[PDB]
This record gives sequence, C-alpha cells and structure tokens, in this order.
Amino acid sequence: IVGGYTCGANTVPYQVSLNSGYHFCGGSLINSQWVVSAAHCYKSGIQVRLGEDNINVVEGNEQFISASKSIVHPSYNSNTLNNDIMLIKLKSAASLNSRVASISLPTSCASAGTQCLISGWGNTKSSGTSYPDVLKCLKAPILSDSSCKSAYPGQITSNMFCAGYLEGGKDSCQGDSGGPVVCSGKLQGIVSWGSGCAQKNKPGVYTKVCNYVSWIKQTIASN
Ligand SMILES: [Ca+2]
Repeated sequence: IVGGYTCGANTVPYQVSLNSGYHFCGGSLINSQWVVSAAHCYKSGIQVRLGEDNINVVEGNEQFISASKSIVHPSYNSNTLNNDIMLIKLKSAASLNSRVASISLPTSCASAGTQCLISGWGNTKSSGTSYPDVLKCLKAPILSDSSCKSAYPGQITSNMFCAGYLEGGKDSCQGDSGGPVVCSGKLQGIVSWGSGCAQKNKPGVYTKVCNYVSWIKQTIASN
C-alpha cells in the first residue's frame, strides 16, 4: 500500500497472508475454511496465516493453517488477468472471533464513488521498495468504468474495476495482490494489477467479486 496508513493490529480480521516461506500475497477469509485471493497468486505449498499484524513477529493471535486445495477460476487468463480470482481451502477450519472473522460476499456490485478499504503487506513506495511488516490500509473510491477504460485502453474487462486516485500518490502495490477491497462491509474487489503503483492516471485495477458470487458459492458447496 502506497500512501496509506497503519491499520492497527487485527482491525481487518478477514485479511490473511499467504505464506510459502515468506509472505507473497494477501487473501480474504470468506468462511471458516475458505479464502479468496487472486489467481495470479497461485502456487503449491501455501500456508494461510490468519490473525496477523506484524508478519515477522509472533504476537499472539495468529492461526497458521496449510491449504488443502487451491482452485483457480476456470477462465483465468494470466496474460490479460481476466478472471483473476482463486479459492483456497484450509486443511482445518479457522477459529473465528473478533480478531479473525470472515467477510461477507456482496449482494450487488458496488457503484463508482463508493469508498472502500484496501489493505495489505505490499510495497509502500512507488519509486523504490520498502515492505512494512505491519498491515497497511487505504481508503479509496471506486472509479467509473469510463475513467478506468480511459486510463487503461484495451485492457479493462467486465470482470475488472478501478479504484483509487487519478492524481496518484495513494494505491495498492506489489505484495498486496490477492487482498481485499471492502465496501460497506462486503468484499467487492481483489487486488489484481496496475501500471506501477500510485502513478498519475494509473489507478489500481481490481477483480470484480460480485461477478463471481455464484461460482464461489457453488464451488464451496461441492469441494
Ligand atoms: Ca505475526
């Protein structure tokens, strides 16, 4: 997260870190045994880390649970990042309380202008590299389809939306991928891509979760 703020320990209780010896992506807990992330985060050998604030220090609310299966969306195209979404099942159920909690799926697609909370452990610099160790947060509005397509001609599908600031300075970034965009208490986006970070007229691009609620529910119901 570039230009954000320190969330505070366990204030984003659905935020997970995907660990394969190191944090490599975020995700969102959507029930006690399922996490949703970005398909471009896929790898074997994932351990899901819940209850994290400082990902380099054991602070006392962590749950470390290995993945039993990962399901990349059947239509994921890694070249275009269309359908950049995947589901990760936990080997055992997470224990849920105030510091570890699932985030509700949307009942509808949120509108341009809605303010959302974007969070992750990714790079905090647009020129250079500094990773924060504790969870960072950003409040940002969903942008119109027309501003999104004008920023990224030929690249925005119906499964994507932009959020952030056309002036730059505030954005998600490398290492935030797979993590949440939450608006009015519902998971509306997954951190997916962007040209650099916090650049002018290059806002963040996010997987549009509302398109995938039926796939997520039916996948969970049969796996
Ligand atoms: Ca920790």
